Amino acid sequence: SGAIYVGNYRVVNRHLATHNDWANLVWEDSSRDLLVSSTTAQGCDTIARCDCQTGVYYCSSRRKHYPVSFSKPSLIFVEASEYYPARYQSHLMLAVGHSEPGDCGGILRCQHGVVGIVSTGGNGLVGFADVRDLLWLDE
Ligand SMILES: Cn1nc(C(=O)NCCn2cncn2)c2ccccc21
Ligand SMILES: Cn1nc(C(=O)NCCn2cncn2)c2ccccc21
Ligand SMILES: [Zn+2]
Repeated sequence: SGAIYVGNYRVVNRHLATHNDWANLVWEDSSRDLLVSSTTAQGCDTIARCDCQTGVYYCSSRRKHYPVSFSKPSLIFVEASEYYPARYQSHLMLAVGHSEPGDCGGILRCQHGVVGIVSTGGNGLVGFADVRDLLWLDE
């Protein structure tokens, strides 16, 4: 689990969004596994505006923050899960690292701020849904 709070927005994995998120929907994209909903309170997270390829992510299944190198956002084939059939996921970044399904929502950060959230993984890889291209999250 996990979410990003910036301005009056909440950014979550689309597969983990709640009924309140869908009723208060701002934008979602199934191919990215992202959903953004509106909030009443101001959030404290800052989104990175950069092309960093090194950062640190939170892995709940190890209670640890791991430093990693990751690929730039790309279109990647992802196998089926209980939430989606096998498909191409867009804006996805991969790193070598541990992850399990319930690690989705863990944040990836670089020196500039929040980069993305855990969305895919297995077999020694972890995949993050990028949010840096969503410039409207800051305005
Ligand atoms: C479109 N929609 N989907 C859900 C949902 O819970 N789906 C299972 C989780 N999921 C997997 N992938 C995407 N979501 C939902 C709930 C309330 C209103 C609208 C909704
Ligand atoms: C981090 N992580 N996430 C998943 C997962 O099932 N994600 C559900 C959302 N999803 C995205 N594309 C398809 N389904 C996973 C599985 C095994 C090991 C690690 C994992
Ligand atoms: Zn950066």
